[PDB]
Amino acid sequence: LDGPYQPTSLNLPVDYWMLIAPTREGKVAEGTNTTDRWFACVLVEPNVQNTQRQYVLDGQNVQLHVSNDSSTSWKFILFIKLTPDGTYTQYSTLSTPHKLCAWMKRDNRVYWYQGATPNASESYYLTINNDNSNVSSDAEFYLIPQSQTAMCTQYINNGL
Ligand SMILES: CC(=O)N[C@H]1[C@@H](O[C@H]2[C@@H](O)[C@@H](CO)O[C@H](O)[C@@H]2O[C@@H]2O[C@@H](C)[C@@H](O)[C@@H](O)[C@@H]2O)O[C@H](CO)[C@H](O)[C@@H]1O
Repeated sequence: LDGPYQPTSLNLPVDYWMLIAPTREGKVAEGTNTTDRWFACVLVEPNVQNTQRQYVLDGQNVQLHVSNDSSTSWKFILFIKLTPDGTYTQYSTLSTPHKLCAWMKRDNRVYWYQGATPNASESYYLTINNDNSNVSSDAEFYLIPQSQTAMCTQYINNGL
């Protein structure tokens, strides 16, 4: 567990989980290959009835629909658009009272933990084909090597 790192932008090295620790509901982080994937994760607090919320994604205000029917778990939602003028679309969610999410660049992909703790797992990915894909995090984060995926899984499901 290398960190915390302060919010920043980076060419996230391949084969590291970026375990992100946001402070509260809102945008958490964005990333892109600049070609055909612009992705973002947002965090929704417990007890949110279906609604639109405004996020600044790719520099622009976007109204996205969110909900969280848990009274204890936060919900991370992973949104992806495929072109600059496209639509950010929900692909995956992670429900967790421990407030942590993680993604990793590996195998020409970005892997992402999804499901509901305490058996969330790294079962979603998108294809990026760009090992220099850039990530900008508004939150503190940690780096965990892929060799220690089992530990990242432990932290996702139980906190630090
Ligand atoms: C958004 C993105 O980059 N998608 C890739 C991705 O899509 C896969 C992947 O998300 C896995 C994760 O478990 O789930 C599916 O296999 C998904 O496949 C895509 O979506 C489904 C609904 C089908 O329409 C399928 O034909 C489609 O490929 O990886 C694939 C390669 O496996 C592509 O690279 C997508 O663009």
